[PDB]
Amino acid sequence: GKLSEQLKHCNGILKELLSKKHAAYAWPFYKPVDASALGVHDYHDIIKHPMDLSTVKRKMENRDYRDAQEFAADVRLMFSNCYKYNPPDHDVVAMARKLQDVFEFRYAKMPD
Ligand SMILES: COC(=O)[C@H](C)[C@@H]1N=C(c2ccc(Cl)cc2)c2cc(OC)ccc2-n2c(C)nnc21
Ligand SMILES: C[C@H](O)COC[C@H](C)O
Ligand SMILES: [Cl-]
Repeated sequence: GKLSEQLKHCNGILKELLSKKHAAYAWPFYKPVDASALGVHDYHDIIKHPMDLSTVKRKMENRDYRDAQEFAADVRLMFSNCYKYNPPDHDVVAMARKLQDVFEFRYAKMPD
C-alpha cells in the first residue's frame, strides 16, 4: 500500500541518489559488487552483508522497509561496507563520502 510520510521522504532520497546530478560519485553503488568481475576474491570474506542502491530500491518497492530507520540502516551499511573493504585514500571511498554527505543531509530533513 501507500508508503508512510517518512518512507515517502526516504523514497525521494533514493531517487535523488540514483539521479544524474550525483552519478559521478554514485555509480559504483548502483548495483551489487560483483567480486569475481572486479577481481576482489576476498570481498565476501570481508563483507558479510553486501548492500547497494538497486537492492534498497527493490526493498522499497516491495515494501520491505517498515520504517525510515530500517531504510537508513541499509544505506549506511552500503557505505560502511565500502569503508571496511577499501583503504581510506582510495577513489571509491572519496565517492562514498560524497554520496553519504548527500544522503545524511537530506535524511536529516525527515518530516515529522
Ligand atoms: C579493488 O577494489 C575494488 O574493486 C572495490 C571492491 C570496488 N571498487 C570500485 C571502484 C574502483 C575505482 C573507482 Cl574510481 C570507483 C569504484 C567499484 C566499482 C564498481 O564498478 C561497477 C562497483 C563497485 C565498486 N566498489 C564499491 C561500491 N565498494 N568497493 C568497490
Ligand atoms: C565521510 C564520513 O564517512 C561520513 O560523513 C557524513 C557527513 C554527513 O558528511
Ligand atoms: Cl543507522
